[PDB]
Amino acid sequence: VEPEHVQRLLLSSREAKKSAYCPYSRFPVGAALLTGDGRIFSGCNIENACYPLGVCAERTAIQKAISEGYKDFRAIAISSDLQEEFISPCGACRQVMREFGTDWAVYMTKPDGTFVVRTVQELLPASFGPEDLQKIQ
Amino acid sequence: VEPEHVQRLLLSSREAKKSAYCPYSRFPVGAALLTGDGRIFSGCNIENACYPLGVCAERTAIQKAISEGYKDFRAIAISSDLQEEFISPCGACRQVMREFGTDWAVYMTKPDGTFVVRTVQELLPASFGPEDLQK
Amino acid sequence: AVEPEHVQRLLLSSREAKKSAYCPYSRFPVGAALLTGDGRIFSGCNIENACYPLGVCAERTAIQKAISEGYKDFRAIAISSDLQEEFISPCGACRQVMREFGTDWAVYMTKPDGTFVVRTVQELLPASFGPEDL
Amino acid sequence: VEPEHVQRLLLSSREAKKSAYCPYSRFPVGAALLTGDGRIFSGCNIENACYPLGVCAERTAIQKAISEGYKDFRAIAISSDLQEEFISPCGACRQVMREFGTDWAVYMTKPDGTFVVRTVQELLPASFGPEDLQKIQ
Ligand SMILES: Nc1ccn([C@@H]2O[C@H](CO)[C@@H](O)[C@H]2O)c(=O)n1
Ligand SMILES: Nc1ccn([C@@H]2O[C@H](CO)[C@@H](O)[C@H]2O)c(=O)n1
Ligand SMILES: Nc1ccn([C@@H]2O[C@H](CO)[C@@H](O)[C@H]2O)c(=O)n1
Ligand SMILES: O=c1ccn([C@@H]2O[C@H](CO)[C@@H](O)[C@H]2O)c(=O)[nH]1
Ligand SMILES: [N]
Ligand SMILES: [Zn+2]
Ligand SMILES: [Zn+2]
Ligand SMILES: [Zn+2]
Ligand SMILES: [Zn+2]
Repeated sequence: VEPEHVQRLLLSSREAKKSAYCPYSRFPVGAALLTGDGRIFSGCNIENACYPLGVCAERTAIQKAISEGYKDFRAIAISSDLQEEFISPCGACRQVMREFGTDWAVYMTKPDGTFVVRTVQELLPASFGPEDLQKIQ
Repeated sequence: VEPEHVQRLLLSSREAKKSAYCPYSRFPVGAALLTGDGRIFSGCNIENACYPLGVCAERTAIQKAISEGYKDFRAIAISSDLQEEFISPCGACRQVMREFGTDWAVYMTKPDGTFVVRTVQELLPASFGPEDLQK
Repeated sequence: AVEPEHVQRLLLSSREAKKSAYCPYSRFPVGAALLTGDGRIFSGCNIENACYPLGVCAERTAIQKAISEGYKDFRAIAISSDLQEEFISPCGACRQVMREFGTDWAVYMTKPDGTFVVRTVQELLPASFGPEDL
Repeated sequence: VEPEHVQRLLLSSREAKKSAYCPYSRFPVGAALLTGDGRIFSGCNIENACYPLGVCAERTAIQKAISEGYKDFRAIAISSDLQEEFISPCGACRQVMREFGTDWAVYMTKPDGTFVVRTVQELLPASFGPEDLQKIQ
């Protein structure tokens, strides 16, 4: 709850929420992805007049990192305005996370700084993945 | 669910796989959803030249059912040609399933008829859902 | 473009489909109905999700239903909404899905009073990316 | 010779193509987004074992810009390995672009550097947009 990298994750995630583009849901979400070498990529949800075309904070962050060449992820924290609920990643974000590993941490936070940690494997058990298309050889 | 419906659901899932439009991945998937009153709705994956625009069998089936006024689901079965492993729903499909409850059954099968069952809740722990947007 | 009879049936079907719309978040109901080459009709409605990006449009619900039942030859698709002074137009993602199955078919963008504007898929998605690209 | 900003866009778009994560299609795509103040944001397609969960280069680039506070877009260029055919944005990407304006440019290129430029409006006529969702009408 207080290791340096945890503090960094929570602060960045909380800060990233400020850039959210969510005029439809008015539900801002921020995310901060921590890579293996210590770099942090932030993200926020970006909605669309046509709801299906919006994107979640977690994926905004992951897509940013990958586009810049980072594919080794250590952890990701998520922030929202819900004070009485730990903000949890939707199934779609869990699947994208899984595309890059099942062994990394997801910090589901509350505005007060408290949080619950679960791995991608735990958040997406018996996961569909690269193996289904026989891509691991 | 009733073994009578279980079998009908499992076969419906495989038959649906025949209509799959998947020229890009060449990975056909079929699904069949059983509603509270016994009606079954099936679906298949439908790809698109631009990959993100494709849709999964599970959601094709769920969307079909909802469009007909059915939102009470008891179970959903999934089928593919993957021999080495039970076919499981991707995270996106799990989230759509969750929109309509966490206590129902998901049948992940193999081409030989064997399968494993898990509830939506077990497939999507600590899930985000409608409650997050209430109050 | 097709006969006023098929157009009317498409019209009534999309409006009727719109009644099943699951849209508690936007409270913006949308209905759609498409006509296959052999004259069959398949309809759909938008179906949203707590996580907005996982919702689906009425057009794609209709299209996906038809395909799942073996139909891939489409002649026309009609869209209906509750917008009074706006012809409801298909979003870009729906146009791309429509394109996957041809560019030479009609899209009927209607208003609640039955008035409409019809354009081909090609006209709604010019210089489109398609199966040929791959 | 092309205007300075056009050369930058074309080259950045071509470069972003290298970070493409596309093991399923093996069809790399790069994008470069030019903002009103001159900053360029790049993107690449990032696929998923479950095809529908992938993202296009154009949205990867647009999401990166927005996540950092940039919504004023001037132009975006797309690059691919398709030698004889200008790479055009899919319909989903055109809708995301439209969320932030219809009067800006889209540069559809080929590897040799030649291109066709159309506005978002021209690529997505009679578009559905934020306006259709305004409560007062
Ligand atoms: N022509 C379109 C445009 C929008 N929609 C649906 O309307 C809601 C708000 O974008 C979302 O539910 C979206 O899917 C639709 O079904 N068809
Ligand atoms: N953990 C999650 C959950 C939700 N969201 C975003 O919040 C809005 C409502 O679901 C939508 O904008 C949705 O994308 C998110 O970005 N990350
Ligand atoms: N102009 C476009 C067209 C396609 N793509 C990406 O290419 C792959 C096959 O459609 C998929 O990875 C798809 O996202 C893209 O990124 N931009
Ligand atoms: O949730 C699953 C996972 C994957 N697929 C489909 O399998 C193919 C491989 O990704 C795609 O067409 C994808 O939609 C399903 O239908 N359901
Ligand atoms: N699946
Ligand atoms: Zn998500
Ligand atoms: Zn799926
Ligand atoms: Zn649409
Ligand atoms: Zn695209």
